Amino acid sequence: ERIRNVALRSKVCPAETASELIKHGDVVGTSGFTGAGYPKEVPKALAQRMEAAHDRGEKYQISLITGASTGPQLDGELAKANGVYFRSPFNTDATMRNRINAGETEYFDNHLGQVAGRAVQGNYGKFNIALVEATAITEDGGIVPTSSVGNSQTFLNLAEKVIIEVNEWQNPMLEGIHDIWDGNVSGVPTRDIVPIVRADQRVGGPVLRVNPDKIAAIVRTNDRDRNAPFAAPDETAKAIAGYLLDFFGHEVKQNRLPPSLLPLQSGVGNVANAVLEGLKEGPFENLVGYSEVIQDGMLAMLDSGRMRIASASSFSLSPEAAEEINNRMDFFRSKIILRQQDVSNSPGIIRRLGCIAMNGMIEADIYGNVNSTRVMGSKMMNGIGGSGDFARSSYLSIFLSPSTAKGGKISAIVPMAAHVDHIMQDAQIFVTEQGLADLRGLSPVQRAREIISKCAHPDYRPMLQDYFDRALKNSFGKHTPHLLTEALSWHQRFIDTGTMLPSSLEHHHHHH
Amino acid sequence: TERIRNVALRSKVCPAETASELIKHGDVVGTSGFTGAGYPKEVPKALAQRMEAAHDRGEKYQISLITGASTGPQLDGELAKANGVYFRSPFNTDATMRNRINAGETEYFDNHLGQVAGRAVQGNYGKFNIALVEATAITEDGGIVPTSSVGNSQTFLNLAEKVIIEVNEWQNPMLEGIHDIWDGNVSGVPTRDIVPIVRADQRVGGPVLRVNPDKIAAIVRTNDRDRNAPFAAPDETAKAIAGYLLDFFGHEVKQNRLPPSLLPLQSGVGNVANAVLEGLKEGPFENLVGYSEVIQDGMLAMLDSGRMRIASASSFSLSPEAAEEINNRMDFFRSKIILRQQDVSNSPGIIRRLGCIAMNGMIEADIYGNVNSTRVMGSKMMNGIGGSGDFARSSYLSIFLSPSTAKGGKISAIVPMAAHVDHIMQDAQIFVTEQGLADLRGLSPVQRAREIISKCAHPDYRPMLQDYFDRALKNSFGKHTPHLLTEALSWHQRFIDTGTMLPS
Repeated sequence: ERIRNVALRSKVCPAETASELIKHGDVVGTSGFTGAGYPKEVPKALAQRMEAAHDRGEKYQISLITGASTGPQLDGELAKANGVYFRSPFNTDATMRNRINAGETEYFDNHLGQVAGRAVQGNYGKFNIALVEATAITEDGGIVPTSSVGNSQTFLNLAEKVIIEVNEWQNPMLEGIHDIWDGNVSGVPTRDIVPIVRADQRVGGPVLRVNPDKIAAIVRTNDRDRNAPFAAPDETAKAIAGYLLDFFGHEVKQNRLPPSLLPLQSGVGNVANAVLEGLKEGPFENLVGYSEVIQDGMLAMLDSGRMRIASASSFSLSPEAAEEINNRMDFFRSKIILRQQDVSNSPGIIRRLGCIAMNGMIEADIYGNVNSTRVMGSKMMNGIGGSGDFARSSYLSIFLSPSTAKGGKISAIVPMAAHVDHIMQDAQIFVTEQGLADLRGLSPVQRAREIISKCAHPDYRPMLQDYFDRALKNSFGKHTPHLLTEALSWHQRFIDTGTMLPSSLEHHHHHH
Repeated sequence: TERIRNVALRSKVCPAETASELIKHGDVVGTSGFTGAGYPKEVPKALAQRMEAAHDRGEKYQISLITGASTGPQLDGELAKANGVYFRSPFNTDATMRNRINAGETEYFDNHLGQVAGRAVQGNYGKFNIALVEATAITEDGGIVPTSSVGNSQTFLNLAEKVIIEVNEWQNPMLEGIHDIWDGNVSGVPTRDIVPIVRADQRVGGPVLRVNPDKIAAIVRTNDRDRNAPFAAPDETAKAIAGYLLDFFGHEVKQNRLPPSLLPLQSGVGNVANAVLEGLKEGPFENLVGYSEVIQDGMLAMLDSGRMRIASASSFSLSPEAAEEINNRMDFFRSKIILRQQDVSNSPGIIRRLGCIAMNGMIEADIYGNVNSTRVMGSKMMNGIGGSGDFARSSYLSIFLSPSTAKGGKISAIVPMAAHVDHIMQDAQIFVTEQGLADLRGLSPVQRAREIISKCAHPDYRPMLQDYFDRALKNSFGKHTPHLLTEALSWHQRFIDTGTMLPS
C-alpha cells in the first residue's frame, strides 16, 4: 500500500473528478522537472474537459507554473486543448512551444532557482491548486516525491487546495532519496543561511509537508515519465568533449583545478553525454556532481566509483538507464540526493561549492554574449532554465556548441546575438568542434579574436573577421566595435533565404 | 600624531619616485580605490612620469591596473595620459582613461564588482606583482587601516609579491574603526566559507587589512585629496522619478509586500539616487537600512535624522559639503556606518539573504525591458556594469530608474532593441521614468512592452515605439518576443547618422 496514512485514503477519487476542482482562471502549481515527476492523469482529464467547454463557446484556461519541463501528458495535452493562458518557467513540449510562439500562451522563463521565491512574493498571483505526483504518502501524512523535487514544496505551501497523484509506476525505494528542507530559502526576508558546504550534505528530510486539510483529492495512477531516448554522441560532440577534457587536464597540471576537479553541472543531450563519457575514461577521480539533473552517464560513474555523489533536483534518464537505476535503487539511493530546485540552483551554494558550469547555447556573438533561448531573437526554444543560475555563480562558466546549425546554414558564432541571455561577464570558456576559446583576462576585442580564431566554423570565419575588421575602423566607439547597419543582417538573411551564407551574386567584403 | 605606529615599519619609508621603480613593464598592479575614494595618488603620478620618459626613449612601459572600482585623476588620469595601462579592470570613470578605452589603446573588462576578488585569486588577471594600497594609518601590530574605501584591498595584499603602502595624512585618522575586514574565505579556493551575515549592521571581522610585513617593499608618506561627488541638486525630472518610486513603495507596504521599514536598500550614484534619498529622508518609512556599495550625501542626512539606522557599503561618494560634515562628526557617523570588502558588500548570497531592494540607473532599456548600463550605441564604454548585476539579479526587487530622454530629447531611453545588454528581462522588474512607473511582475515579454511603452516612454517617442511593436507583432519571425531585425537597431544608427533619434 502506497497511502500509509489511513485518513487520507478517504480522499481518493478518479482523475476526472479531481480535475473538476480546477477552474477557469486558476493558477496551478505542479510537480515536474526535466520530464520527470509531473502529474499525468489529472492533466489529461482536465484537457478533455477544457476542449469540451471550448467547443461550446465556454472559456477554460489555467496559468501553469511548474518546476521546469514536463511531458506529453501535461504540457502536451493542455497545449493541444489550448488550455493554458500563462506558462512559467520552462517548457520543452513542442505543442506548448507552438502556442507560446503564436502568442496563444503567455510565457516568461524565470531563472529556475528564483521561481519559488517569486511565487511566494506573489508574482504569479494567488495559487489555487497544487498538483503533485507522489511515490507514497507516509504514516504521518508526508508526501514522498517521485523522480524530481522541483518547486513542489513551495506550491504545496502556497496553494488553497492540493491534489496528489500517487503513481505506482514510480519505484517505492525512491523514498529516502530526496532532501526537503523546512528552512527559509525562498520565503520572506531575512532568509535563513543555507548551510550546505558539501555536495552530499543533507539538511532536511525525505518528505514534502502539507496540511492534510488542504488535500482535496488523491488520484491513483500508473504511468511513465517522459524518458527521452539516449542522444548518442556524434563526432561533433566527441570533438567538443575532447577539447574540454584536454582543457580540464591542463588546468589540473597548472594547479588551477584539483585532480578531482570541482562539483560539476551539466545538461542533457549529445554534448553533455560525450563529456560524461570522457570523464568516465579520463584521469580524474573522486568526481562530484552538483547540478540540476542526474543523467545516464552518471549512473556509470556512480557505479564504478569514478563519481562519489550526484546532487540534482531531477532524473533525466533514457529508458535503459531508468531500468538500470530501478533494478538497483537501493545502491543508487545512497549515491544521489534530489533537492528542491531553489537549493540545487541556489547561487549562494553554487558559488560556495565552486561549481564548474557547462551549458549549451543557440548562438554567441563574437564578443561572447550568449543566446540560450530565442531563435532570430523572437522565437522561443525552451527557456533560460538554470543556465543563468549556474553561469553567473560558477567558478568557471563554460558554453559548448556545434559551430554551425541547420546543416551548416546557420553559424553559431554571429556578429551580434539576436537576443542575450548571458552577458560577457558570465561566460569565460567557449568550446565548439573547431576548438576551445579561453577568454579569461580578456577585453571584448581580445575575446573576439579568440572566439573567431578558435570556435568559428571555417565557412564563416572570414565573414566574421570582415565584420570585426570593418567595425574596428568605423564603429561609434572602439571598445566593443559594431556596425549597426549589419549587426543583425545574418539573421535577417536567414529569415529571407534560409541561410547565413552569402550568394556570390552580390558583393561581400570577405570574398575580396 | 604619527600615522605609522609600528616603529619597525618606519624604516621602510621612501620617496614615491623610488617606490615607483619597484613597478616593472608588464606588471599586474592591484590598487585600492572605489567611487573616487581611497586610491593611491603619489606613486601613480611618479610612475606616469617615468613611463612617459621611457616611451620617449623607445622603451615599452605599461602595466595591468586592477582596482576596487573607480579612482581619480592621480591614478587613472595620469596613467592614461602617459599611455601606461595595457589592461584595466573592473570599473573606470576617468575621462582620459575612458578615451584610451574607447580608442582601443587600453584593454578593458568591466567585471561584476563582487566577483573581482575571486577572479583575481583564480589568476584571471595573471600573477599580482604589486599591491598599491592607501592607508590612514599603520597600527602597532602592523595592521593596515584603510581610508575612504575598502574595495578589493585585502585580496590584493594577499596576492601581490610586493606591497607598497601610501600613508595619506589628508585622510581622517578617525576613520580607524569604521571598516570591517573578514578573516574568512569569501573569494578564495573552494569550498568557500559560509558568510554569517544575517543583518546589515552585523560586523564579522576587524578594523585592519592584514599583511605580512616582509612583503612590504615601500611605505610612502602622502598628502593629497580624494575626488568628491558633485553638490548639484536633483532637478524636476529626478524628483518626479523619486515621487513615482516612493508612491510605489507606499503601495507595496499597504499590500503587505514590504515591511513598513522596507528592506535593505541599494542605490547607485547620481541625481536620481540623490532624489530618491532626499525623498526617503522626509518619507513615511522609518528605521531604514542601507546595504549598498556606497555611502552618498543623502544617507548622511538620514543617518543624522534617524530615518535611517545603519548603512553598509564598501566606499564613500560624498560632495565637499557632505565630506566636511562627516569629518566634523566622524565620532557619530562611525557608529552608523560599516565599510566592508566589496566581495562582501556585493555578495549575491548575502544580497538575496537580506532581501535587498536594488535601485540602479541605465543608459537605455528596450521595449521588453532588457537594460543597457554601459555601452552607448552598443560600442562606446561609459563607466561599466559595476555592481548593478550583483544587485539586480540577487535582489528581492530589481528597479531601474532613468530620465526618459537624453541630449535635449534627441535620444530616447526606451528603444526598440538595446544596442548592448547588461541586464536581461529576468533581472528587471520595475522601471521608473519621469513619465511613470512600469510594474512588470508576472508579465510575458509582449505584456512587458505594453507597460514600458505606455508608462515610461517619452510622448515624443511613444508612438514610434508602439508602431515598431505593432508591426513586429505582425511580421516578426516569432511572436514570443517580436522584432523587426531590419529596423531594431535603426534608431541608434539614425543618431549616429543625423545626431538625433527623431525622424526628419
